[PDB]
Amino acid sequence: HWGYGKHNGPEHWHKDFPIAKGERQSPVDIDTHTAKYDPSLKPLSVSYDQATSLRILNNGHAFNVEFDDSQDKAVLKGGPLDGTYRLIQFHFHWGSLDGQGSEHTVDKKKYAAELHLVHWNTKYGDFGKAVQQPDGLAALGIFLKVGSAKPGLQKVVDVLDSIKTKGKSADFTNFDPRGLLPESLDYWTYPGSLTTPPLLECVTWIVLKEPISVSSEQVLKFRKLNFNGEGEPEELMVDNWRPAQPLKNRQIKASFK
Ligand SMILES: [Zn+2]
Repeated sequence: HWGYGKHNGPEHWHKDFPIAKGERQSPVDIDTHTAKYDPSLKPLSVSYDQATSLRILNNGHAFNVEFDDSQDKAVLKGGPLDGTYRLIQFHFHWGSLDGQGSEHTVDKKKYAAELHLVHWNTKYGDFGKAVQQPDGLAALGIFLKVGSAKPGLQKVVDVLDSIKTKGKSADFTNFDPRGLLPESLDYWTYPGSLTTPPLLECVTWIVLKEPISVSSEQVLKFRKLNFNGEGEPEELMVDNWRPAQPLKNRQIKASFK
């Protein structure tokens, strides 16, 4: 099935998921000189104070930190969004080396990694229903560069040893995702898709301009994870990113001047 390997990687996905060649696929390159400031964007609201993390799972293509989304706790609203979007999980994409790993690019620059906080529109009742709607999901994307350590990431990095292989999970309660945000909430936004199969075109992307810094030691530990299951030939979980897709008939809007 699909993956990031030599023979099942992003260039192959269209065979099982024809929408891979669709009109609003993600990620994209953000051309900073062409993105236009949009005065109509309302302020972004990230309300994570009541966030309830539950578990961390290696799903064979990334690790997801999963949240309790049975009630309105951690929510994203404002910005380009109408209504309320509930946090369900976050995960990362990263490279084999610091010079690649992000999905979105900025003037073709690739960051070492990219964090995705995934939220679904409560007007559709559940995540499964939401992904079938053009405005079903809101994904907050945050770039990672290598430099100083990110204290708020360390609890994540330290549990990775316990979920090395596909299908392993671990209890992961009381994790505060506010510790992963940069100082500024300046952002770019555009209509897009899931970046993994089924690649559904249901996502409003909100990509923050300010990267967070993580340490070499921290990202090194991401790269010790495995795509494979327990006991199988070791394939390091690295370069689990989809490259930039054609922008087509879309405009990227900036929240800032
Ligand atoms: Zn992602």
